[PDB]
Amino acid sequence: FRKMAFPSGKVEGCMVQVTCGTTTLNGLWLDDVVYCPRHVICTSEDMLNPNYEDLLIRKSNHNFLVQAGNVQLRVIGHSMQNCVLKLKVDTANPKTPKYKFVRIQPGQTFSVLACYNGSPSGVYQCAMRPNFTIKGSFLNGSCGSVGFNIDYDCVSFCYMHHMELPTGVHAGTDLEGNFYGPFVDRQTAQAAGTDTTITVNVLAWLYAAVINGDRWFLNRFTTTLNDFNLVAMKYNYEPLTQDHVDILGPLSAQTGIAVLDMCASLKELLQNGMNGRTILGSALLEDEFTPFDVVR
Amino acid sequence: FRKMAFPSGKVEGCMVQVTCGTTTLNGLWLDDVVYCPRHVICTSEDMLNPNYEDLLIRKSNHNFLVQAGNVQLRVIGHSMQNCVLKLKVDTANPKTPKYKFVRIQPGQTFSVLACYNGSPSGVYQCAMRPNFTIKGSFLNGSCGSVGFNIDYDCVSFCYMHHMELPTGVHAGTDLEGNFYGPFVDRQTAQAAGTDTTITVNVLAWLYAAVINGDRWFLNRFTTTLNDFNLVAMKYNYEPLTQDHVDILGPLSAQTGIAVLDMCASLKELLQNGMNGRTILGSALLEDEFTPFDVVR
Ligand SMILES: COc1cccc2[nH]c(C(=O)N[C@@H](CC(C)C)C(=O)N[C@@H](C[C@@H]3CCNC3=O)C(=O)COP(=O)(O)O)cc12
Repeated sequence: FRKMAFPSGKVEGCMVQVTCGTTTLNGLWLDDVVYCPRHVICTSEDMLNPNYEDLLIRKSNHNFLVQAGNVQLRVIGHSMQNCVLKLKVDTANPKTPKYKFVRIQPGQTFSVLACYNGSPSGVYQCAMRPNFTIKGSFLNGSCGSVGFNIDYDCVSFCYMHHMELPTGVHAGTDLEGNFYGPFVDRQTAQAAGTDTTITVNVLAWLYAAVINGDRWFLNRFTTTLNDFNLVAMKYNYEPLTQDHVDILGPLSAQTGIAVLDMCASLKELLQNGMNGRTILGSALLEDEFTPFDVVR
Repeated sequence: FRKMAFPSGKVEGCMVQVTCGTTTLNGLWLDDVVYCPRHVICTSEDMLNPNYEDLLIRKSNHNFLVQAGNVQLRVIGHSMQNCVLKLKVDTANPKTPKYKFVRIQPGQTFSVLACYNGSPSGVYQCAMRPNFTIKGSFLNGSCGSVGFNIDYDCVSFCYMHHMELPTGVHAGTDLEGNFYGPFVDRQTAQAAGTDTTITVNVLAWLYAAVINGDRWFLNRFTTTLNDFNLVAMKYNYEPLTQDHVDILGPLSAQTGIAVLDMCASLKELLQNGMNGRTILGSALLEDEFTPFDVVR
């Protein structure tokens, strides 16, 4: 069982480079608009406590340079929406896929196309953590890289990268410029809340282990949603809801293991440990596969 | 630190569907040739003891249905090269990237674009194991899916998927149709030899931990090369050769840690485990990043 990313071709054709002064980062070119982090309009100085409204009002179109490969795109208008800059350009991107902008919830997964200087470098799969950060791999120059899901030819864009927190995790916005998590686009140290484990995803991953012939952690027992949530709190696991249980029904139907029976399995792994044994080749309980991810 | 795949768009534009009789799998359309596994020509029986020369001479060009999306491609010739069938078609692929064919060695990494009926489904990064298998995720119609690296916009095709082994691992060929390892495109009692850890990759990843600000696993010991190998082989680690030591030279000079000093650390890590810690994001010693992967 491998973590898989979506094929990135539809998004690769949308990545451009945006430069404002000496600040450069990635942008998303869809039809005749380029989307990118508003903090591109900042110098290192403004970055400590910028006034974005003021910094933008004194910019004109000629302050933005947009490069799609070896072609300059002429900016003919500019606008801000929340923390995202919108540069209207000369030309419609002829490679624009069918797409929509969506906001995801913690525990959901998506693919990230990591880009540098407007050039796609790699793709990886990740999950939005309960504390709204991303455990990603982003270096300097990665801002404006996007996250996405694909459903039958339609790209659902859900994330644009803005910043790295001191603990090495990552923070960003949706494509309408709304931050995930209690973070602001400023050059300051900001700490994420204590992260927790995505319980419904661990259960999904145990179903995939059963589906793949690993059965040793199964037992005869059941637990209650109430008493599982008690052990959940103790080990910093997200509380399990009746909504989660209904989501795992298709895997409970497919394998004959009721969710609270699987919770009994998970309760014992949390206390007793793995006995040194292994599940899907993992020493830790994996929590970045959703139920949907497993059934596919 | 994430295991990143290469952006897959340049390969997505080459994936097609090949049907001969009742068997369908994936093909790779480059210029005016479609490459696919030769067992596309096998019927239900066939697979136990196929005589590919005799099965192929009975075929006409029109027995091969090739579909690139909704477009049917006209086959105008065919031949067999080792274990891959090469279908000459009417039309050069307009989306053909710069490419080459390479044969890789155990320990090398690459990306796989998993495909079903010629449509890309997911992309993941992996390594050729020392026993010449792949720990992949391949469902029923994934034969003909390919593995690749991308360097300076040139796609190096190194792997084509042919078989699944009873352990759940995968076997295939280079793009000249020669199998990796001792396997055959025949449904016999073949299993992979015992698998081992790629030692030079573990050491690269430890050097990557030092560069990302981790030093907790270092110690004050060194080791001779032979003593290191005598110990590591007791944990099913591949022997470390003088070539592997030379290869880690640049990472040694950068971090200031001599290669045999890192070997002493690895000996201690194998003896002790992690003691509830993680090195990058793993409670496991990771062996699917190369010295080349780490430098970037
Ligand atoms: C006091 O300050 C701090 C203290 C402690 C931790 C801190 N972290 C950040 C931060 O993350 N700052 C944003 C910019 C602000 C305006 C939101 C940033 O730097 N984002 C990067 C990607 C980053 C770079 C490395 N890995 C990434 O993910 C871009 O891509 C654009 O910047 P570049 O033009 O590439 O340098 C500031 C800070």
